Amino acid sequence: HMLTNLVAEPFAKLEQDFGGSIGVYAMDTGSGATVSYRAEERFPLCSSFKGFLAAAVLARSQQQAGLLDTPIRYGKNALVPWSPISEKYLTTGMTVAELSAAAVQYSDNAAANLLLKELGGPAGLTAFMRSIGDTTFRLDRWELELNSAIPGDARDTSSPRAVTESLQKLTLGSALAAPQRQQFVDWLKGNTTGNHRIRAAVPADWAVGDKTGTCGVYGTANDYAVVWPTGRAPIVLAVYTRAPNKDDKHSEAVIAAAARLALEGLGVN
Ligand SMILES: O=c1cc(CP(=O)(O)O)c2ccc(Br)cc2n1/C=C\Cc1ccccc1
Repeated sequence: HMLTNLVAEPFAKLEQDFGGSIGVYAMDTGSGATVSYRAEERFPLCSSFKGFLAAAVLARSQQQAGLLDTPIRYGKNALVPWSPISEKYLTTGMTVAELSAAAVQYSDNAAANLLLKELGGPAGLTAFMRSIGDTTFRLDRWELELNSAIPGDARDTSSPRAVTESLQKLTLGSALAAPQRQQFVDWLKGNTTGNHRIRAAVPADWAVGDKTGTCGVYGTANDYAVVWPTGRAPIVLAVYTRAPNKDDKHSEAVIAAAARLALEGLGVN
């Protein structure tokens, strides 16, 4: 049940047309069948760390009474670019749960930096990932510096396989308690930034939760998702891209096309 050869040639053609590298790992949680293409290479996380950030906050809420309801107040100076929720509550503040929702569902950069600070920074999120058995994931920096996406730089990277493996543990496995797991799933389900990526490859009658990342350089963008096809076990997948030149543009269509190939590889309709 290594079904990559069904789609290995098509993946090569897609990345050749893209002009960069495409990394995919897709897992059929029923059979354990998998599709791998560059699944062990490091790709820049960009915003995609925010989903894991939200899961780490949910993990801490299992042990720390009232953490989700804590009001957080922040100054104008916290409002880095692409903070579309936290800019509307500057004068009021937001709860930890609302920052978590905004980080997942709007990719809110201020909200992400505020939650990172609650966990003790990039090392604290890295420590949470180590605790669920993820030895690949590393966050090194804050928003926006983590977006540099420098070729060969392992800072602020993971692998498609490690991302998929961790996403499965947190959404479908036992890394979170049942209520926290369902909150994590509900946050990803309600994401607004991913309609042109993995969701574009999935029929309307299937449930999907995703988290996007877009670095804005080096044709670097991504998406991961848990897909619930009707009448079959859920699919977990990660689609990451990078390109050699700083000027190179990311492509949402390439991410959708890659997700389509992964689902075709797993034999899902
Ligand atoms: O930090 C982010 C977050 C998003 C949303 P996503 O990651 O979940 O897809 C984003 C989307 C498209 C692009 Br192009 C860059 C993005 N960036 C990085 C830069 C954002 C920015 C905006 C203005 C000026 C400088 C940087």
